[PDB]
Amino acid sequence: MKPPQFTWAQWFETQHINMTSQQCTNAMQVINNYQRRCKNQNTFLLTTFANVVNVCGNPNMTCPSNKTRKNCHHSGSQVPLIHCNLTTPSPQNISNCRYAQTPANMFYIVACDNRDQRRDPPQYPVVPVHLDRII
Ligand SMILES: Nc1ncnc2c1ncn2[C@@H]1O[C@H](COP(=O)(O)O)[C@@H](OP(=O)(O)O)[C@H]1O
Repeated sequence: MKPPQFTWAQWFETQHINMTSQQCTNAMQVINNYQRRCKNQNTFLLTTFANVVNVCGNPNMTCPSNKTRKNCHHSGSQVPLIHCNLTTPSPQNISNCRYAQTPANMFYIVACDNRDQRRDPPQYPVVPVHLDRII
């Protein structure tokens, strides 16, 4: 469930890397305005896109969320992150949704795949496409 204009990697960046505001309520409006619904929970990793791509270079492991998937990778190091949790839902007016922010330092497991041949930049052949877990 991502808008059509984004590749999975670009959506991953929009959802878990580019926190447009350190405040969850404002940061979430971007995600919410794009997916036409106020996401209940969402984690922003306080790290760089380049850092996550390199974690994609770590050993493949089974995805905690999906036992049938082997495209996940463990960060190896803990990173600061912000977890946004929906506090005030408005299915009729998304921009009105309010969130809480919960700071933490944890590991992350990301699923990575080959880039979108047509739309993802050639600079990164392998890109994160999903944030499986924060441990
Ligand atoms: N092992 C895996 N490899 C690639 N994509 C996966 C995956 N496990 C789950 N996904 C999906 O990739 C998308 C990434 O979003 P998130 O980072 O929010 O999970 C989600 O789908 P939808 O966005 O189609 O629901 C998610 O469910």
